[PDB]
Amino acid sequence: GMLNQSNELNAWDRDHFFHPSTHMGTHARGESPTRIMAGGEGVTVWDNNGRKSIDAFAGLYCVNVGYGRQKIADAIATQAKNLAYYHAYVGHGTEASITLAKMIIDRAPKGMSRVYFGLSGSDANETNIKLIWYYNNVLGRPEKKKIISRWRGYHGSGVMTGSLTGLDLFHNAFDLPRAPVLHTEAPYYFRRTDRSMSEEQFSQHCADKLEEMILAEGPETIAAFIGEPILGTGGIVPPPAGYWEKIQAVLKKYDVLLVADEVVTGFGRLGTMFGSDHYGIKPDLITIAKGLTSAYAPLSGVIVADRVWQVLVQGSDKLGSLGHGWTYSAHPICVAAGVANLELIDEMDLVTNAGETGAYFRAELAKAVGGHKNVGEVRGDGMLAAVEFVADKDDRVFFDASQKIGPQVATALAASGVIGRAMPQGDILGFAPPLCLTREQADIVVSKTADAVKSVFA
Amino acid sequence: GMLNQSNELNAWDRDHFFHPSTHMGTHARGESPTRIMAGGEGVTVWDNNGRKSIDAFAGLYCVNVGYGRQKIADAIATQAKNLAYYHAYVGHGTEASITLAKMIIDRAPKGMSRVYFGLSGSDANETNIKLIWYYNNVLGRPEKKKIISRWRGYHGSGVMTGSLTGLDLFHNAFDLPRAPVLHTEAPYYFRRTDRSMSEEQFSQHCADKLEEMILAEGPETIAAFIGEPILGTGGIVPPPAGYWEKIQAVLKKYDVLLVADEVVTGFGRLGTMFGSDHYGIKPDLITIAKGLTSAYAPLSGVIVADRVWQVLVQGSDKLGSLGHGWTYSAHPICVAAGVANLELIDEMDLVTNAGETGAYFRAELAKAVGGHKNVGEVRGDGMLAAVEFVADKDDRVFFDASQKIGPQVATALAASGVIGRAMPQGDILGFAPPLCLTREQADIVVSKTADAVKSVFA
Repeated sequence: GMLNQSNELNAWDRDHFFHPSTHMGTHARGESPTRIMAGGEGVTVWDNNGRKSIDAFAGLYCVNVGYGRQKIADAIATQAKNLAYYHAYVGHGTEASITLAKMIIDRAPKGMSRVYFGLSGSDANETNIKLIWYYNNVLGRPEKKKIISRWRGYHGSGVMTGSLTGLDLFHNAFDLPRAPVLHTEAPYYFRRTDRSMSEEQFSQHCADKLEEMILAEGPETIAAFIGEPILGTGGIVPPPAGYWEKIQAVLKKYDVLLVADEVVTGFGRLGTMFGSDHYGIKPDLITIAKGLTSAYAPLSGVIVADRVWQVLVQGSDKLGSLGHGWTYSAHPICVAAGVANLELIDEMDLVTNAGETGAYFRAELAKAVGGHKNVGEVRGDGMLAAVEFVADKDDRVFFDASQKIGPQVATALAASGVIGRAMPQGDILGFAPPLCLTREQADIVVSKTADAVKSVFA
Repeated sequence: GMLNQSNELNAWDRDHFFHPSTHMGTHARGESPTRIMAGGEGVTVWDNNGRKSIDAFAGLYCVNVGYGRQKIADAIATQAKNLAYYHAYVGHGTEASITLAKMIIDRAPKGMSRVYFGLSGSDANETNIKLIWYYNNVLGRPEKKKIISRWRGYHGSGVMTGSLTGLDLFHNAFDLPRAPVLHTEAPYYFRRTDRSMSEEQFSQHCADKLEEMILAEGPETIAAFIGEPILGTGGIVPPPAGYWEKIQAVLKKYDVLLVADEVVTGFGRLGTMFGSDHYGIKPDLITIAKGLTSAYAPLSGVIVADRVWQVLVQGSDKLGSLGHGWTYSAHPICVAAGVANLELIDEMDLVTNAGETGAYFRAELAKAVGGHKNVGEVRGDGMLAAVEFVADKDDRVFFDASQKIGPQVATALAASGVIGRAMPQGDILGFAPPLCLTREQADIVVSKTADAVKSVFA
């Protein structure tokens, strides 16, 4: 390469590195390509050959302030030098973790009061499950334990959290989903069975199907419902009109807890600080990760509504100290990154930019490719957008999955210097740019996307 | 305090910080104390009041090179500046992650070939479960899925990983353990039912009970057995003579995979680089975390034996790209810390020191308190030690748990400037000092421990 130190990186990578979300065989045998990333600034990343790309996916919906922000790197460095680690067990902490909990609560919807820290969105949803079950056992409701998720939801990659996930990739050959997880309708207007339904009618159909599930299972057995405000990995799918209002009316009716999974939406991505506030969701638990630190250091959170919190306190008074902890819960360099990141989001006015430049980006994408014969839909909200491809628009005929149309378009786009993502379980090109994206950078992404679409379909 | 910036830290902590392994109510209401940690060097830590302590528990068995090692802090800082984050999905990586995978394999038992990175020991055991089930589905053995753990084992704090854990604190009110986890005998000679058994006879009894379980359940249904080489959180309990030899003979007989959970033992703690090598364990999967980075940044690993790996590759050739990933898998600042840490372990000759000064420490502790009327046992191996208290030694009468004798001794010790841990589910004072501990520092820990024992029991 140009920037590598070792001359052995390909051999070591292929011989010893078991990558997430990679084909083990093609990688090991040298059949699939690899990319060793070296640097970045703003919206630009580069590899160890020095090849540059505009990263219109911000890593994985996570490098929200953009790359190379030395304020956050310096915050990490300072904490790493002073005290990289001590535990947060039995009332131990650092100034950074205590300060961050306060900052998160200030930004969260009113009525939120406590934050429990982890390392990944998956562990935060794991914590949620334990809390939901603990809460119901404390209340003397041992049967109230089932958790309703949704098809195409993404909630993590563990055993229980992969069960919550509603995408087959995270289930097949892993013996998931496991009880007591259930899945209701995908909140996905474009793929509705009855095309005569308006958005609000489809939202009511989803609410009605949730109600039927709750009643069939026994409401006394349903503990919680989990949803992303807008689907991330399940296709960059904003909720249809009326959805959150109607779903919440059903949940309230049967005393079902609401978990808003804000791993993608937390801290500004939609042009509002929280996605729950953006869509009028009043949750009991909020999952956070990714944009909490702009991925500068790993960190997750569970934000707990005060009414749930008070029950947890009653539980501790009967049962004692909580049987839940991660060694690296509240890890000092990670919470330090979170403090710096949240200040930087405000200083750079990125919540405003995400909404305003996000709207511009989405409008421009619609103009550029929405008219194409093989573009079924351009959709999104804030700084999230997707282009979904179809074989026939009038009759909504999808391409056979074997054709890999989504991947073809993402590959063409990448070759032209722009990173977007071919989403799973469809032909969908997704975008989640850093929240600092300028209009001029948006224009480049849109132009190259039109070139990539034209190329694949001509 | 002396070192705090904000004058609001107590209020914020109690009002907003949901700590791991803490009583929610006492913490919230201001009834239990808190400690805000500020700094450290070597074996000494201090809080934001400037109060110093010798940390004879190295955080949580994890600050292995000791505190304030600027080599590792600088490595983190450099990576954070250059590229704090990019994903490792679809064959993406960094020089740091690729280099670390190679370094881990070099140090691991021969026959190990791949490493999958995570953030916590709990997520590494989660990955293990998914791999075990995937492996058996690929082999056409859909019924071969049960996982045998052990009472008093510690394997993490999730739903599935808390199920693997064999300590009640991680089960009660959380509806654990869940199928298909089973628990066999605690590998705990001091508490054997039949006191006439020698260590080797007790080891054979444990092997026989494992065999009976396997046969009762149906060997065709048992996928794996998981164990720490020496129990950490379950009481600092070395395996009895013959244990690992006899257990492995049973597992081999029924084609059961062996997972060595080395979250505590990995990277030198026993005076050997791996605990598996220390006790003659030949595992199929190795869990690592804690000492992998000396906790300077969060990081976990699953080390995969090449024979298991080859089956996984056959699976990818049939099923495609792996449906498993954490956003922060192979997080660049975390793998950078791991590279620096492993070099520092060698440079400071800490594997040697852990064995040699660990043996000295343990001998000195035995001389100082082993003769006390209320000390049932002083035990340990390498740089791990424990003192277990009893009400009557001859008749092995334990104190009532309500008396909190273990906590009393740990509290007295702390008041004298030394941090050890009152272990769960017993009266046991545990030690896991940094691997750089000197003989002179050992002497201080031993002396203060004798003072603390004498004080509680007089």
